[PDB]
Amino acid sequence: LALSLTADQMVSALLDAEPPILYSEYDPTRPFSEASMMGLLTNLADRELVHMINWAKRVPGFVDLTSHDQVHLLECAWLEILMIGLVWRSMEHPGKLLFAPNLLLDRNQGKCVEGMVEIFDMLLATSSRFRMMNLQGEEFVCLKSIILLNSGVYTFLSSTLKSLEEKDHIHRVLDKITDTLIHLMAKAGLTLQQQHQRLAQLLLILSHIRHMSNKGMEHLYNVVPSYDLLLEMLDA
Amino acid sequence: LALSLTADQMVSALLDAEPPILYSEYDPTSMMGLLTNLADRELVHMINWAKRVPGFVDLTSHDQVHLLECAWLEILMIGLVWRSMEHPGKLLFAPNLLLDRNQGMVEIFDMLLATSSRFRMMNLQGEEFVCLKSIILLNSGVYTFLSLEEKDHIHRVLDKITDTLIHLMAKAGLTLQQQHQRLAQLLLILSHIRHMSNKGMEHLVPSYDLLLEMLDA
Ligand code: NI
Repeated sequence: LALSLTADQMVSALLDAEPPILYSEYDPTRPFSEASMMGLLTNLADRELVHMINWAKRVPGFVDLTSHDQVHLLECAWLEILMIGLVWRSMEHPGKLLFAPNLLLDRNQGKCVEGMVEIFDMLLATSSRFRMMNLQGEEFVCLKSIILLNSGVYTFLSSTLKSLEEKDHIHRVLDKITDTLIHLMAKAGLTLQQQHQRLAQLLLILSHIRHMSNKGMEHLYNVVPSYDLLLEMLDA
Repeated sequence: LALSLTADQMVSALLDAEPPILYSEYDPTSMMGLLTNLADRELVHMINWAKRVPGFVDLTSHDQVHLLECAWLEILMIGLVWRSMEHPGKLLFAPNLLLDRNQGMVEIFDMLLATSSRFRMMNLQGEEFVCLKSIILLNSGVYTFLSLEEKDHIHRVLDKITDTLIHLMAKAGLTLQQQHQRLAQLLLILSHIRHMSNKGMEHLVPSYDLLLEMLDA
């Protein structure tokens, strides 16, 4: 069904799939320790992951894949998706990151846990970049869907006829989301040149999000969701 | 002048700046020794290649070093994927150093093979390749501060390379829809190259000061 959707049907489907805004654990002890703020962030992320899977299952084309391929897309993309959500939430709070409505953190609280101010600075620069570009909500949901479908696709096996069918399918859906982004920009009134340029600028920011996600795992070096956990939530 | 270049001038300039394909040191008639020595010599060519990317030398030396520091392994890797594209299942590190999976950390070499396979399926063209390599150079470090004038300039050059890619595809006969779809497909592969670079880096060298002396000289 996904490949039959027009651009406006794709946008509406992506807007309606958006997950809820969650709150941080209420009234933690402030100031934080390294241990306590990692604890609040982990608990927030663990609760967001559940709604991430519900969102994923509503991204057109995602459910057509095997459960195994779905779990690998989520394994590769989950932190990037959490991060892009954080960046989108933070756009109108320059210099700060809005993890939840009740957990707004500035740069110098990032210094709390070792290794995290560097990622805070990158997250803040991405939020400024999105503010610079006047990123639109309809563009943001297309980007988040691209992250989900693209980040793990290069890891499909190609061993079998099916694996090529799975990976050709993802690329067809990614093509449709590209078409949808372009359609939104033409409907805004951008010229053809401006459309191609904005498309490239948005997709190039996705390589920075991938970088920050990689950087974050590396400073971390068992809080990442396991295959079995992601599979069980997918089947639930 | 970089902002005044036509699409055909951008491609010409990048094609003319392309480094040669280097050989491994083997003499007959260690794997890392060989790869390190190869990368060592490719980096010397990379620095002088970067100075010829339109708009790059307009930046302060500090910003030039910051971009090279962030992109050097991505650049080596995209060069390897390009070379290996017509050798399915193998990585052509050099014409005399062609390795298969067994000879390989293996994870990165599975990822490199998947990238080469993707470029093969898309019939990636040499003119598109040089464009993508320059995008890696200019884009990988820009969000890490490479101030405001520098960042704007870089974005105007990136917009020119976008125009160049679109022009190439229009001249190859692609429809407007195909042009934007292919642009997106090529740029999404850069996210995977960034990931392979990060992984290789964290499985494990040129410092900030090394790159600046190399680029001073
Ligand atoms: Ni796995």
